[PDB]
Amino acid sequence: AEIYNKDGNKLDLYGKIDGLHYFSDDKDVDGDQTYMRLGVKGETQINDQLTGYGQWEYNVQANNTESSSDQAWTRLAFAGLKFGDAGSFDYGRNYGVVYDVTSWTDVLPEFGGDTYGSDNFLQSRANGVATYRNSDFFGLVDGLNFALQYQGKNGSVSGEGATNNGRGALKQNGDGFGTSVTYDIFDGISAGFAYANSKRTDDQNQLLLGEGDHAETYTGGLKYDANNIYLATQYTQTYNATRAGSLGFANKAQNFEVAAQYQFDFGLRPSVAYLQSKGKDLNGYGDQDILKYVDVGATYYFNKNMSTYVDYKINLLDDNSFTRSAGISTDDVVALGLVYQF
Amino acid sequence: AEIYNKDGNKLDLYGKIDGLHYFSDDKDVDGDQTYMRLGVKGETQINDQLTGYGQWEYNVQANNTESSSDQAWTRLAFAGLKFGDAGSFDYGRNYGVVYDVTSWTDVLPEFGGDTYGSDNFLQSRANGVATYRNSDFFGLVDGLNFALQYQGKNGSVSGEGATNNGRGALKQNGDGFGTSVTYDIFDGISAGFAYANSKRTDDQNQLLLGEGDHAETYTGGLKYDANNIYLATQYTQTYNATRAGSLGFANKAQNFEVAAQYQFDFGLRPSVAYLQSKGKDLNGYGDQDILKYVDVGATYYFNKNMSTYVDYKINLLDDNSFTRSAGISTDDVVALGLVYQF
Amino acid sequence: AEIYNKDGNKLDLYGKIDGLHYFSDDKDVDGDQTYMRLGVKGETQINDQLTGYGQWEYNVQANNTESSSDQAWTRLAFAGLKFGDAGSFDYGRNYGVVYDVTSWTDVLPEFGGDTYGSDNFLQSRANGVATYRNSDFFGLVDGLNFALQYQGKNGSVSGEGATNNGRGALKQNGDGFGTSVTYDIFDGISAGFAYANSKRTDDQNQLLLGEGDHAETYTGGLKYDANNIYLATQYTQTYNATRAGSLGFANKAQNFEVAAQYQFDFGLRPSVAYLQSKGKDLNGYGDQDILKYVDVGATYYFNKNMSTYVDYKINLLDDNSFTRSAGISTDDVVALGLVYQF
Ligand SMILES: CCCCCCCCCCCC
Ligand SMILES: CCCCCCCCCCCC
Ligand SMILES: CCCCCCCCCCCC
Ligand SMILES: CCCCCCCCCCCC
Ligand SMILES: CCCCCCCCCCCC
Ligand SMILES: CCCCCCCCCCCC
Ligand SMILES: CCCCCCCCCCCC
Ligand SMILES: CCCCCCCCCCCC
Repeated sequence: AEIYNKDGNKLDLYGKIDGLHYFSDDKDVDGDQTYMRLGVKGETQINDQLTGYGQWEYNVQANNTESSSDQAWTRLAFAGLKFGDAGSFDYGRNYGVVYDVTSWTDVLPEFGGDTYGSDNFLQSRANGVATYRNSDFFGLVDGLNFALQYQGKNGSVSGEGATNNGRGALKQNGDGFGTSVTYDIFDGISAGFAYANSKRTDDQNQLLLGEGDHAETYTGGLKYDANNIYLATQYTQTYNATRAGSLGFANKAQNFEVAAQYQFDFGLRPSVAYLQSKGKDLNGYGDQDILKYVDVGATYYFNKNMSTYVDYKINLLDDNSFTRSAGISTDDVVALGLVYQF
Repeated sequence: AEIYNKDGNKLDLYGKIDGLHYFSDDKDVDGDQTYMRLGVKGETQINDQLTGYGQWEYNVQANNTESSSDQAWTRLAFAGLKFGDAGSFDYGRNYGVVYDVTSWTDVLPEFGGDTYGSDNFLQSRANGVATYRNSDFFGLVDGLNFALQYQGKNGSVSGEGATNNGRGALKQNGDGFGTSVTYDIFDGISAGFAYANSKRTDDQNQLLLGEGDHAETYTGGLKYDANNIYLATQYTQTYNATRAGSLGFANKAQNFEVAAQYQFDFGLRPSVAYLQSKGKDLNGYGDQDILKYVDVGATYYFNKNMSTYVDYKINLLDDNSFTRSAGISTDDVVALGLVYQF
Repeated sequence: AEIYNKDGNKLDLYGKIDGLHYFSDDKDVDGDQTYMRLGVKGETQINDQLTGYGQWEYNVQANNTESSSDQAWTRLAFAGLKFGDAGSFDYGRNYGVVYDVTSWTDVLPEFGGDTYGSDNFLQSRANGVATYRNSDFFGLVDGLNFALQYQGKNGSVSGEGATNNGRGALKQNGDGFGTSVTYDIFDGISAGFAYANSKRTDDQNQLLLGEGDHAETYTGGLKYDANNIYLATQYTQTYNATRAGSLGFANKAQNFEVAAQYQFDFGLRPSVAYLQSKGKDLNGYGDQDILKYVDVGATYYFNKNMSTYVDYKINLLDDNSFTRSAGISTDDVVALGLVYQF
């Protein structure tokens, strides 16, 4: 909601209040899930070419008691400059360039978008990331955009890995970089490829699974969007990058996602999708499946401010020594929600 | 404060900044008490009959250091639909229907409203609560309203009680339901009754006091409001529902509250009230008093945005083995405050 | 940004999003430093003479993971009344009157302002502080202002020191008071003096260094501001008030700060400053330096909403047994930032 516009400067106070409930045999996901988001977006005019911006986004959980702890966190926070034609530059806590392509399939009612995690190198939201983007290849080629980003090291809490912003091994990282490229081929058809590479840290190599100096990703995608039809698919291959439960990293893995949906003029929007993550050579566990399920659900829009939804996750995983040790869930889940947004 | 209204949608950013100070011989309540609340309220027009809404409210303490922890929590968070005549429906973190009646006496300057607590079954604010309300009995009877709500189970943090939203025994609960009914008899005279009942959990029965399968409440109230006079009283009887300090639950107890106040045209609003909670059969402690005091204070309004107040709690409890073991306070308290609200 | 003004009441929603990065050999300060501030300011008209106000300010860090803890805190929170001529009165979490003078030198791009800390008696931000201020000596003398404040005791977490708002020894305090006086001599020349005195607590005297019943400060300052020139200096002498690393308090110490800067009409604002804190009689460590460095940097303004900066701290301290035991840093630091504010 735009709440201020005057003298070259403008503001946006936005967010949502989601009433969620989960139904599952898995006791650590079953129950109330209500939460809420709050955010701010700014834009200031400097010249006829230069223009500054900034954005912050917060997540506040509302399913526990008034005495509970660690209930809220920050998802995004950054500042940048926009140069009209030559592109844009920003820095802070933001999305890794890999998401530029993998977001094409992150469009389910509740689930989905989980063959990666956050603070997982440059695959999703991350700390201290400098980003440069260019739009229609300067004004020349239409619909051809690309980006280049660098991320500094986020070490341990003490010892030598250490950096002021210390976290645990599964969320650490060394210096790295990545780039993406997308193109609008013709009518509602787009294609894209993105690559990333970064240094691993000492603590990471002293973990149960995974061994290497570098962490890498190669990802390509395709998408169709027109005439109330949405069709998208993504494929990505990783080397010492995707987490294997709580045990460590997969030496090599292959991820695949597919989504399809239709938009009825009267509000209903049914959806069907499928996804899986397969790991190879897991230090004595051989070849295992890390994630695998079929999702079926639908969402109803009252208007651009209110909606309801139902989502149904059908788990295809088999209970075994691996899933048990890694802490990976194998049960089904059903979500039901009511949400208001401004 | 309404900060946005345009195209069928409207917003409210509200709250307050309270400068509080407590004077007491009880060392764990004596001292600075400054805090602040922030909230948001929305409303979107859908049809000539349908209309969606949402509300969030946060509490942020300001009496400790910039390095202290667990200083802020969420009080309310929910979304609903309003059907014009047929009523309304909402879900999330909200008030239990019992408060529909007991709030009649929760009108003191600082103290009062404490024969119950929060996250105490359906007596005050609680997690994951679905609520349906109907206004003038459809349009037919004027001033006759009622409500019906259901609350899902909020288990332990692990083991089998467990649910994703795990908390400790004194704040757990099983599936339950409750209803309330209020009626405007004539000139500034209202009456109301509310009943609730819910399942208890394993962990709750392994506590020092209290034993049972169900937790129940029966509450009735009366109120007079007109000609600058305010008179209200509430009576409620519980079974395995009211907490007995930190030891467990009272097998049966009786709660009573009375408040009276006058509003001078020039701003001053003096107040006098009295309340007590009496417990029966406390597993070897017999019959004891759980709470008991007389309150006298007054508040001054500069306008609808600023005010000052003083409150004086006169504790009638006697120091003994019970109050000592349960952790119940027996000293007096004096509050003094300055508050600004928007 | 003023987002509401109507019917005698007005609101301000303000803040900033700062993209920061530190470069240092000191591993506990090196790395990402991104954070963000959010605040609210209100003002309500009561009479032709009376007028109420309120302010809150929050700090939210954005350089760690979505699972990290203790990432946000409250800096200010208070309410007051303004009496037109006779002055003003407010209470809550606010600045100590000593800052009225020492702020004259707290104007560096990133560093500086550190010969004191927060929750350090009445030298910076503190809990439960009642403040009275008077402007032009009632309307009589122009540019001559003064203030008088009292701060209640902030004890320990338990035992007898205890108060509801319990914190650790280095941040405790007893009852105290302080006053300041400033005067505008002539053209862009001001001078000021401020004094404070408060009782120490038991826990504070059982610390490794420092011994006394009272904590005191005597501070005087001078400033020149005109024709794009800024010149300021501050001197203050303490008795059992300035912290000596993590070991305790200095029995007596002397602090000195100097800053100088020039404002080019086209946006650039270079700056040079120097500061040091010298401690005397440190229970067997003799006379030591507690802080000492030279700072050189500059900031560029795109407009009243966007800016960039670089800051360079040149540490003059020598590595020794003292600095090592107290936990005092001896390396250099370089900051680089991009910031948007509203
Ligand atoms: C058997 C019908 C029961 C009807 C109960 C109506 C409750 C109205 C309460 C009015 C209190 C003054
Ligand atoms: C006009 C006064 C109406 C008060 C209603 C009292 C109802 C008492 C019900 C007792 C049920 C046990
Ligand atoms: C549904 C209406 C029930 C009316 C019961 C009135 C009981 C009043 C008791 C007041 C106790 C302080
Ligand atoms: C006009 C007030 C009528 C009060 C009626 C009271 C009915 C019995 C209430 C019993 C409460 C324990
Ligand atoms: C005219 C005032 C009527 C007040 C009624 C109080 C009812 C108290 C009920 C106590 C039941 C044990
Ligand atoms: C208007 C005030 C009504 C007061 C009714 C007295 C009820 C006393 C209840 C005592 C419960 C043990
Ligand atoms: C409604 C307020 C009445 C206050 C009367 C106080 C009487 C104190 C009696 C104490 C008995 C233990
Ligand atoms: C206006 C006078 C109201 C009197 C109400 C008396 C209630 C006293 C309660 C004492 C319980 C022991």
